[PDB]
Amino acid sequence: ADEIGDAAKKLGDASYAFAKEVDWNNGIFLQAPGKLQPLEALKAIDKMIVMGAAADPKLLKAAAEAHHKAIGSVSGPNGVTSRADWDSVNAALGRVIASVPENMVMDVYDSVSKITDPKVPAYMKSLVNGADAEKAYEGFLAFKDVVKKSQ
Amino acid sequence: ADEIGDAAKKLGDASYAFAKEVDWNNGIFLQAPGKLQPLEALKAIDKMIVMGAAADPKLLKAAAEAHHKAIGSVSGPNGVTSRADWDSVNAALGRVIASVPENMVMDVYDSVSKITDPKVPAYMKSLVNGADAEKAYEGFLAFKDVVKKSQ
Ligand SMILES: CCCCCCCCCCCCCCCCCC(=O)OC[C@H](CO[C@@H]1O[C@H](CO[C@H]2O[C@H](CO)[C@H](O)[C@H](O)[C@H]2O)[C@H](O)[C@H](O)[C@H]1O)OC(=O)CCCCCCCCCCCCCCCCC
Ligand SMILES: CCCCCCCCCCCCCCCCCC(=O)OC[C@H](CO[C@@H]1O[C@H](CO[C@H]2O[C@H](CO)[C@H](O)[C@H](O)[C@H]2O)[C@H](O)[C@H](O)[C@H]1O)OC(=O)CCCCCCCCCCCCCCCCC
Ligand code: CL7
Ligand code: CL7
Ligand SMILES: CC(=O)O[C@H]1CC(C)(C)C(=C=C/C(C)=C/C=C/C=C/C=C(C)/C=C2C=C(/C=C/[C@@]34O[C@]3(C)C[C@@H](O)CC4(C)C)C(=O)O/2)[C@](C)(O)C1
Ligand SMILES: CC(=O)O[C@H]1CC(C)(C)C(=C=C/C(C)=C/C=C/C=C/C=C(C)/C=C2C=C(/C=C/[C@@]34O[C@]3(C)C[C@@H](O)CC4(C)C)C(=O)O/2)[C@](C)(O)C1
Ligand SMILES: CC(=O)O[C@H]1CC(C)(C)C(=C=C/C(C)=C/C=C/C=C/C=C(C)/C=C2C=C(/C=C/[C@@]34O[C@]3(C)C[C@@H](O)CC4(C)C)C(=O)O/2)[C@](C)(O)C1
Ligand SMILES: CC(=O)O[C@H]1CC(C)(C)C(=C=C/C(C)=C/C=C/C=C/C=C(C)/C=C2C=C(/C=C/[C@@]34O[C@]3(C)C[C@@H](O)CC4(C)C)C(=O)O/2)[C@](C)(O)C1
Ligand SMILES: CC(=O)O[C@H]1CC(C)(C)C(=C=C/C(C)=C/C=C/C=C/C=C(C)/C=C2C=C(/C=C/[C@@]34O[C@]3(C)C[C@@H](O)CC4(C)C)C(=O)O/2)[C@](C)(O)C1
Ligand SMILES: CC(=O)O[C@H]1CC(C)(C)C(=C=C/C(C)=C/C=C/C=C/C=C(C)/C=C2C=C(/C=C/[C@@]34O[C@]3(C)C[C@@H](O)CC4(C)C)C(=O)O/2)[C@](C)(O)C1
Ligand SMILES: CC(=O)O[C@H]1CC(C)(C)C(=C=C/C(C)=C/C=C/C=C/C=C(C)/C=C2C=C(/C=C/[C@@]34O[C@]3(C)C[C@@H](O)CC4(C)C)C(=O)O/2)[C@](C)(O)C1
Ligand SMILES: CC(=O)O[C@H]1CC(C)(C)C(=C=C/C(C)=C/C=C/C=C/C=C(C)/C=C2C=C(/C=C/[C@@]34O[C@]3(C)C[C@@H](O)CC4(C)C)C(=O)O/2)[C@](C)(O)C1
Ligand SMILES: [Cl-]
Ligand SMILES: [Cl-]
Ligand SMILES: [Cl-]
Ligand SMILES: [Cl-]
Ligand SMILES: [Cl-]
Ligand SMILES: [Cl-]
Ligand code: NA
Ligand code: NA
Ligand code: NA
Ligand code: NA
Repeated sequence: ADEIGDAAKKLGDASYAFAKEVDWNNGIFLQAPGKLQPLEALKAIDKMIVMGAAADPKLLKAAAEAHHKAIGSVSGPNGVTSRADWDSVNAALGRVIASVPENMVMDVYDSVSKITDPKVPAYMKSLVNGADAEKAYEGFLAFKDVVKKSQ
Repeated sequence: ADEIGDAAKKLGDASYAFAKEVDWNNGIFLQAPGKLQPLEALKAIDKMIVMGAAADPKLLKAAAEAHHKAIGSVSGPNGVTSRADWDSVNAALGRVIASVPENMVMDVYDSVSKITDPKVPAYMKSLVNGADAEKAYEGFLAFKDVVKKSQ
C-alpha cells in the first residue's frame, strides 16, 4: 500500500461518475484530436517513447496488468470498467508518472497540446455531465499533488 | 551481440528497399484496418497488453530506446529511418518477441487478423514495389526462424 493508492481512491470518488458517462465505444477516439499532423504527432510520440524508456519497468508491467484486469470487468452500454479497476488503473498510472523526471512528463503534455485542437476539450465535455467532468478534474488536481510528492 | 542481431542484419538487406517505399507520413495508418469494431479491437489490444506484461522489461526498454534513436534519423520525403536504425528496431523487437511464450504472440496475430479487412494487405502492397514487398516478407520468414530458436 502507498500514498498514491490512497489518493487514487479519493480520485475515484471524484471521477467515477464521469467515467460512467463517457461512451468508451465511440469511434471518435481513433481520430486525430483536430487536424492530422504526422510530423508534429511523431514529435509527441517521441516524447512518450522517451518517457516509457525512463519509467520504472516493474511499474510499467504493473500498469499493463491493471489494464488487462480492467478490460475484464467492462460492463454496461458505455464500456466502463468497475469502480475498483478504475482506481487500480489510476494508481498504477500515478506510480509510473512518479517514476520519471517531471520535465519528461511536461514534454509529453506540451507536445500533445500542440496537436490538439482547442475545441476538443469542450466537445468531449459536452458529451458528459459538465458538473461531473469538473468534479473529476478537481479530483485529478488533488491526485497529482500526491503523485508529485512521490516523484 | 546475439543471433537475433545477426538475423536483423540479413532481414535489413531483404527489407530496407521496401521500408524506403512506404510513405510513413500517410494518414491512413490512423484508420481502423477495415471497419471500426471497438469490442473486437479491445479484444486484440487486451492480447497485446497481456503480451507486454509478459515480455522481458529490460528488452521492452531497449526496444523503446531503439525507436527513439530511429525517430532521430528520419530523412527524405517518406519519413524512413536510417538503414542502421531499421536493423536496430527489428532486432530489438525480435528480442521482445522471443521473450514471451509463442501462444501469446499467436493470440495477438489471430486477434488482429479478426479485425483486418482482407483487402488491406493488397492495398498496402499496391503502394510499394510488389517485388520489394515480397523480398521483405521472405526476409521476415527467415528472421522469425532465428527468433523462434531464441524463444
Ligand atoms: C496510430 C498511432 C496511435 C497513437 C495515438 C496517440 C493519441 C494522441 C492524442 C489524443 C489526446 C488528446 C485528446 C483529449 C484532450 C484531453 C485533455 C483535456 O481536455 O484538457 C482540458 C484542459 C482544460 O484546460 C485546463 O483548464 C483548467 C480549468 O480550471 C478551472 O476550472 C476547473 C473546473 O473544475 C477547476 O475548478 C480548476 O481549479 C479551475 O482553475 C485550468 O485553466 C488549466 O490551467 C487548464 O490547463 O486543457 C489542457 O490541459 C490543454 C492541453 C491539452 C492536452 C491534451 C492531452 C493531455 C496531454 C497528455 C495526454 C497524454 C498522452 C495522450 C496520448 C495517449 C496516452 C497513452
Ligand atoms: C486509439 C488506439 C490506437 C491502437 C491501434 C492498434 C492498431 C491495430 C491494427 C493495425 C494492423 C493491421 C494492418 C496491416 C496488416 C499487415 C499484415 C499483413 O499484411 O500480412 C499479409 C499476410 C499475407 O498472408 C500471408 O501470405 C503468405 C504468402 O506467402 C507466399 O508468397 C510469399 C511472397 O514473397 C513468399 O514467397 C512465401 O514463402 C509464400 O508461401 C502465406 O500464404 C501466408 O500463410 C499468409 O499468412 O496476411 C496475414 O498475415 C493475415 C493476417 C493479417 C494480420 C494483420 C496484422 C499482423 C498481426 C499482428 C500485428 C501486430 C499488432 C499490430 C498493431 C500495432 C503493433 C504495435
Ligand atoms: C500501461 C500502459 C497503458 C495501457 C495498456 C493503456 N493506457 Mg491509457 N489512456 C486512455 C485510454 C486507454 C484505453 C481505452 C486503453 C485500453 O486498454 C488504455 N488507455 C490502455 C485515455 C482516456 C487517456 C489519453 C487521452 C486523454 O487524456 O483523455 C482524457 C483523460 C481521461 C478521460 C482519463 C481520466 C483522467 C482524469 C483522472 C479524470 C478526468 C479529468 C478531466 C475531465 C479530463 C482530462 C484532463 C487532463 C488535463 C488530465 C489515457 C492516458 C494514458 C496515460 C498513460 C501513461 C496511459 N494511458 C497508459 C496506458 C495518460 O497520461 C493518459 C491520460 O489520461 O492523460 C490525462
Ligand atoms: C517498443 C514498443 C514500440 C514502439 C515505441 C513502436 N513500435 Mg511498432 N509497428 C509499426 C509502426 C510504428 C511506428 C510508426 C512507430 C513510431 O514510433 C512505432 N511502431 C513504435 C507498424 C509498421 C507495425 C504494425 C502494423 C503492421 O504490422 O504493418 C506491417 C509491418 C511492417 C511494415 C513492419 C516491417 C515488417 C517486416 C519486417 C517487413 C515487411 C513484411 C511484409 C511485407 C508485411 C508484414 C507481414 C506480417 C505478417 C509480418 C508495427 C509493429 C510493432 C510490433 C511491436 C511489438 C512494436 N511495433 C512495438 C513498438 C509488431 O509486431 C508490429 C509488426 O510489424 O507486425 C508485423
Ligand atoms: C498496440 C496497442 O495495443 O497499443 C495500445 C497503446 C496504448 C498507449 C497502450 C493505448 C492507449 C491509449 C490511447 C492511444 C489513447 C488515445 C486517446 C485519444 C483520444 C482522442 C480524441 C479525444 C479525439 C477527438 C477527435 C475529435 C474531433 C473533434 C472535431 O472534429 C469534430 C467532431 C468536428 C469539427 O468541426 C471540430 C472538432 C470538435 C475539432 C474530438 O473531440 O476528440 C491502447 C489503447 O492500449 C492501445
Ligand atoms: C518500454 C515501453 O514499452 O514503453 C511504452 C510504455 C507506454 C506506457 C505503453 C507508452 C506510453 C505512453 C506514455 C509515456 C504516455 C504519457 C502520458 C503523460 C501524461 C501527462 C500529463 C497528463 C501531464 C499534465 C501536465 C499538466 C499540467 C497542468 C497545469 O500546468 C497547467 C496547464 C496550469 C497550472 O496552473 C496548473 C497545472 C494543473 C499544474 C496536466 O494537466 O497534465 C509507450 C510510448 O508506448 C512506450
Ligand atoms: C473501448 C473500451 O471499453 O475501453 C475501456 C478500456 C479500459 C482500460 C477497461 C477502461 C479504462 C480506464 C482508463 C481508460 C483509465 C485512464 C486513466 C488515465 C489516468 C491518467 C493519469 C493518472 C495521468 C497523470 C498525469 C499526471 C501528471 C502529473 C504532473 O504533471 C502534473 C499534472 C503537474 C506537474 O507539476 C507534476 C506532475 C506530477 C508531473 C498524473 O499525476 O496522473 C474503460 C474506461 O473501461 C474503457
Ligand atoms: C484499430 C482499432 O479499432 O482500435 C480501437 C482500440 C480501442 C481501445 C478499442 C478504441 C478506443 C478507445 C479510446 C482510445 C478511448 C479514449 C477515450 C478518451 C476520452 C477523453 C475524454 C472524455 C476527454 C475529456 C476532456 C474533458 C475536458 C473538460 C474540461 O476541460 C474543459 C472543457 C473545461 C473545464 O471545465 C475543465 C475541464 C472539466 C477539465 C472532458 O470532459 O472529457 C477505439 C477508438 O475503438 C479504436
Ligand atoms: C501513446 C503512444 O505513443 O502510443 C504509441 C503506441 C505504440 C504501440 C508504441 C505505437 C505503435 C504502433 C502502431 C499503433 C501501429 C499501427 C499500425 C496501423 C496500420 C494501419 C493500417 C495499415 C490501416 C489501413 C486502413 C486501410 C483502409 C483500407 C480501405 O478503406 C479503403 C482505403 C477503401 C475501401 O474501399 C477498402 C479498404 C482497402 C479496406 C488500409 O489499407 O490500411 C506508436 C505509433 O509508437 C504510438
Ligand atoms: C509493460 C508495457 O508498457 O507494455 C506495453 C508494451 C508495448 C510493446 C508498447 C505494447 C505493445 C504491443 C504488442 C505487445 C504488440 C504485439 C505484436 C505481435 C506481433 C505478432 C506477429 C506479427 C505474429 C505472426 C504470426 C504469424 C504466422 C505466420 C504463419 O503461420 C502462418 C499464417 C501460416 C504458416 O504456414 C506460416 C507462418 C509464417 C508461420 C506472422 O506472420 O506474424 C503495449 C500493448 O502497449 C503494452
Ligand atoms: C511517421 C514516421 O515517420 O514514423 C517513422 C517511425 C520510425 C520508428 C522512425 C520508423 C520505423 C521503423 C519501424 C516502424 C519498424 C517496424 C518494425 C516491425 C518489426 C516487427 C517484428 C520484427 C515482428 C515479429 C513478429 C514475430 C513473430 C514470430 C513468430 O510468430 C511467428 C511468425 C511464427 C511462430 O511460430 C513463432 C514466432 C517466433 C512466435 C517476429 O519474429 O518478429 C519509420 C519507418 O522511419 C517511420
Ligand atoms: C494522433 C496522431 O496524429 O498520431 C499519428 C502517430 C504517427 C506515428 C505519426 C502516425 C503514424 C504512422 C504509422 C502508425 C505507420 C504504420 C505503417 C504500417 C504500414 C504497413 C504496411 C506497409 C503493410 C503491408 C502489408 C503488405 C502485404 C504484402 C503481402 O501480403 C500480400 C498482399 C501478398 C503476398 O505477396 C505476400 C506479402 C508481400 C506479405 C505490404 O506490402 O505492406 C500517424 C498515422 O500519422 C498518426
Ligand atoms: Cl492502505
Ligand atoms: Cl505534418
Ligand atoms: Cl524496478
Ligand atoms: Cl556480431
Ligand atoms: Cl464492435
Ligand atoms: Cl529482465
Ligand atoms: Na522498480
Ligand atoms: Na476486476
Ligand atoms: Na531481462
Ligand atoms: Na541513428
